[PDB]
Parts: sequence; C-alpha cells; structure tokens
Amino acid sequence: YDKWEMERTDITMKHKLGGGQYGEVYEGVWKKYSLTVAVKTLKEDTMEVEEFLKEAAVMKEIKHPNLVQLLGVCTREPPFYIITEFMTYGNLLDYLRECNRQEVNAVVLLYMATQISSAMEYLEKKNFIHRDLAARNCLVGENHLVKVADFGLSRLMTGDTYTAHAGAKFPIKWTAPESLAYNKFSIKSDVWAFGVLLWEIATYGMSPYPGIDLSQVYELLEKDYRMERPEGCPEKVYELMRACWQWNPSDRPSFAEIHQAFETMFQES
Ligand SMILES: *N1=[C]C2=C([C]=[C]1)[C]=C(O[C])C(C1=[C][N]C3=C1[C]=C(C1=[C]C(C(=O)N([C])[C]C#[C])=[C]N=[C]1)[C]=N3)=[C]2
Repeated sequence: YDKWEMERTDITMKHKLGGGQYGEVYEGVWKKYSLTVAVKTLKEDTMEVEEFLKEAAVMKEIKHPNLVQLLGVCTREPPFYIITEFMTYGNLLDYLRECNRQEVNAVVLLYMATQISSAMEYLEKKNFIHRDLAARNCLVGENHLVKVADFGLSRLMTGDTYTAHAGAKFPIKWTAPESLAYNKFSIKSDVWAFGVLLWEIATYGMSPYPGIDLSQVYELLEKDYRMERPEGCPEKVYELMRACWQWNPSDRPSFAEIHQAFETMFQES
C-alpha cells in the first residue's frame, strides 16, 4: 500500500478526460518521468470515499498485460488520487467506429478478442468479476493493444454469486438474464457480457439489439431470441457468441476456454 503511495504534487493535471463519461478522470503528467498518466479524482458527490479507497486497494493486486495497470495512489490526504497508465486511443467503442477497417481487419479483431479474453481468464482465476464488460469499458493503445478497465472489480469466489443492491439499474442489452431478473452476477454473467462485446467488435461498434425496445429484451431472451450473425463474422466466432448467450449460466464456456479458442484462431490466421 505505502509502496504505491505518492505525493499529489508529483502529478500535474493537463486535460479532463471523458467528456464526463467515466466521471472525474483526467489526463495527467507524472513530472519526474515526463509520463502521461490517467488520474481519477473524488469530487463532492461522485462516489463514497470508502468505495473510492477500496478501488485503489483492489487494483494493487491486479497485474496483467491486458488490464489497466495501477501506477500509484494519493490516499493519505484529500483530494484522493488514483493514478494509472494512459491509453492513448481512448475507448474501444469509438476506436472501432472511427477506425480504418483495412488496418483494423479480421485478424486484428481476433487479436482484440484474444487480449480481452486473456484479461478475463486472469480475473476468473483470481476470483474477481467485472460486471460491466463492454466496448466502452475497454481501452486501446498503440498497435491495437487492448486493455480492460478494472476500476469496478468485485471479489467473488468461483461458484458464488454477487447480488446487486436494490434499485440498481443495469446496461440492459449487455446484461445476463439471471442478472436482469434476480440481480445475480457471477463470472458467467461476465461471459454473457463478453458475448455482447464480441458482437460489438464484429460490427465495429454497432449498438446491440438494434431498434429493440429495452422493456422487451428479457422477454425475448427467455424465448431464446438472440442477435443474428453480423456480416463478415466467422461462423466459429458467432458460435462462441451463442455459447456465451446460453440461458443457463453453467452451460456457458469459461474464459479459459474462450481465450484458448481465440488464441488458436488468431495463431492459425
Ligand atoms: N477511475 C479511473 C478510471 C476510470 C474510472 C474510474 C475510467 C477510465 O477509462 C475507462 C480510466 C483510464 C485509465 N487510463 C486511461 C483511462 C481513460 C482514457 C481515455 C482517453 C481518451 C482520449 O484520448 N481523449 C478524450 C482525447 C485526449 C487526450 C478517451 N477516452 C478514454 C485513456 N487512458 C481511469
């Protein structure tokens, strides 16, 4: 903990990131290293202090090439900082929508899915869940490096279930049926969300279930409606989506199985 602690005056704030989408996140400069960093701050009513401080504590334990790396914290005295590495190309959703598809082609998409599934395999092993897997929550660096934002991770042992607080509102079109109906989350609900993320990647950032009313999504899902295969999407990639969208959570593949399948497809391309 104290090994991560640093003075606030080691950081200079340059630009506010967002805009507002992720809260109070700023582009910053770690002066002694001339290093651009991302700085999370706590305002008046952004989030509760103890939650903010727990986010910093959890990230200290997280180390993976495809998870946003913690660099330091300022947790001795307010204003509290959380300092992480900076991903120059922003979120994956806007990246896919605005990219050159001749550069970001089929093999690059597989490479992206491989990286993300690698991070989720890690979280799966370390008994963590993400609970908001989506393109908007993945970050892109140079050479199609993709990292998953890990600022809302929850501790949960394999086979256990997290029950979301009462009155919680979910990103419905990314949300597993057991979560929509009973506020229950597990690594298998992350698997479901990963399937939607795959669909986002295959469509270069199109909105899921296009035109479909949010109020009828759950009802469609229980009658085994699923999104059709996007064009250009390899059948085996789509079969991985459909596997992620099995009704029964235990029927869904593990992230270890998902990552292995993508690693094979990526290497054999
Ligand atoms: N606490 C810390 C966070 C977040 C929530 C709570 C969310 C984040 O983004 C998902 C970060 C974060 C860490 N590294 C990082 C982060 C966000 C960006 C980013 C940059 C840009 C961008 O390039 N703009 C606006 C133009 C310029 C300059 C767009 N979106 C996201 C990059 N790296 C930390």
